[PDB]
Amino acid sequence: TADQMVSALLDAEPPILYSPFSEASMMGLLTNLADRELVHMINWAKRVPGFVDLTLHDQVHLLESAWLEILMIGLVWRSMEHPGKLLFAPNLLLDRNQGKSVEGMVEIFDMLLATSSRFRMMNLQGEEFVCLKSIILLNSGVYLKSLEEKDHIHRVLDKITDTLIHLMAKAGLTLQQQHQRLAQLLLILSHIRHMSNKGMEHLYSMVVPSYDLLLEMLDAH
Amino acid sequence: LALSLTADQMVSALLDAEPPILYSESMMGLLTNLADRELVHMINWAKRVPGFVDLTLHDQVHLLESAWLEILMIGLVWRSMEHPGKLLFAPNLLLDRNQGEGMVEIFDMLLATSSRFRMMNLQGEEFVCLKSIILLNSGVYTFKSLEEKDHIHRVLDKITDTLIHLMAKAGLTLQQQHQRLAQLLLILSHIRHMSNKGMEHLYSVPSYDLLLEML
Ligand SMILES: O=C(c1ccccc1)N1[C@H](c2ccc(OCCN3CCCCC3)cc2)c2ccc(O)cc2CC12CC2
Ligand SMILES: O=C(c1ccccc1)N1[C@H](c2ccc(OCCN3CCCCC3)cc2)c2ccc(O)cc2CC12CC2
Repeated sequence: TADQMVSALLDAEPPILYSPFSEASMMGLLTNLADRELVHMINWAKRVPGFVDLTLHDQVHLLESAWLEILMIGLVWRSMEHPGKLLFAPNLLLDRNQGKSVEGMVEIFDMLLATSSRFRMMNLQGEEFVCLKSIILLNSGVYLKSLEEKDHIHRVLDKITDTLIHLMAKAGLTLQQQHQRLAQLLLILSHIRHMSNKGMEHLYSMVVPSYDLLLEMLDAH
Repeated sequence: LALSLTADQMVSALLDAEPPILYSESMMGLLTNLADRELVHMINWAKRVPGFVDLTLHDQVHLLESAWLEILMIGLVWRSMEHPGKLLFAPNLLLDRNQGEGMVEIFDMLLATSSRFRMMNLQGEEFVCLKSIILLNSGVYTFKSLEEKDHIHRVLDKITDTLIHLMAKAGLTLQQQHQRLAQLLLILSHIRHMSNKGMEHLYSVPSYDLLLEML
């Protein structure tokens, strides 16, 4: 049910990781941190309900599409209550002037600040965050076995929608406010997809976990 | 002022605002020429979206800069819906996957979005609602300024109520309503992905002044 869905997602949540400050080592610090987050992200995805029911190959493809989005929404969430700053790590808090070093970095940095500000204006809750995060993992790459795979992903996404509505109903929101907030939340995902693509372009101008690399982390013994 | 229309009145204003289907006049000169001609009718459609002209001209242009490729794509996806395996760019330009460097990637994504619309039985009054959400939402995060974004979010909220009212009219349960709403808005995230990849593939853009003058 929605309550067991929330609890599983709240319990599957990964930990917050840590990184004279040097501007030149910034991209080094940020790369090392994201490489370590990827490991815990693999563990988190395996505990999202319905994810491991999928074949190993579609699990990789799903993670291949969403990994940057997921890193970004977690960054936006960690930065939600520090206006104007991104909290990459508790010991790595940056403002937009520190992003001016790399070319094309401050544009993505401003889009992440607008999203964190948008979460603030919405007063996003942690139970809603883990729901959106899980939706990113299942929806970003979903567009005979593949018919069965896709129908299962959409059934799980259906359960998460009902979970979102249930948290909104438990919060006392009206039925009209429930539809409106759900729409407001899922519309932010289009912008997160947008940032991930701009960030993907920015990473190639200097990088992506390979299929063979993601499969090793997913395929356990 | 425009936030006073009923859900039925909102549907009718969007249905009456739909642009015409244009015709094609080297396969890529025709796609560019087609897209340039569709852009003018898109501006006139955007002006008839309830609440759009209530924004300043500066913010109207910014919304159109962000959403124009998405709106052309969802319109193409809508036209190709009844044509499996092919995209209907124009009634005299019906292309297949084999007619498509970097083009078959985007072509496949459009074909998959069209097929997703088909098995969802996307309706016309639902489609016109999804197109107005793209126009208002695609640029609201990259902008008095706060009054404008409050207005955009108010109108976006009315379309949500409009979409839910259409699903309720059709006999869907409340649970089926939330699930269909979520399903449709999750496809917008993919259209945005195609527009991004399309923009990179085109780079491999209408100016502010041009959009302003067509307005
Ligand atoms: O610096 C930036 C940034 C911020 C603002 C504007 C432009 C860029 N980023 C950081 C990052 C760094 C490298 C990386 O790719 C590394 C290669 N690759 C090699 C092995 C496989 C996986 C990684 C991905 C993300 C990072 C770190 C932690 C975090 O929580 C989130 C992010 C987000 C982000 C994308 C926005
Ligand atoms: O060909 C393609 C295509 C299709 C499949 C795979 C790859 C590419 N496209 C066509 C197009 C062409 C040029 C253009 O940009 C032209 C510059 N021009 C643009 C504004 C003003 C000045 C610059 C935009 C869109 C087009 C036409 C009509 C339509 O309904 C939809 C589309 C869709 C689309 C993006 C997918």
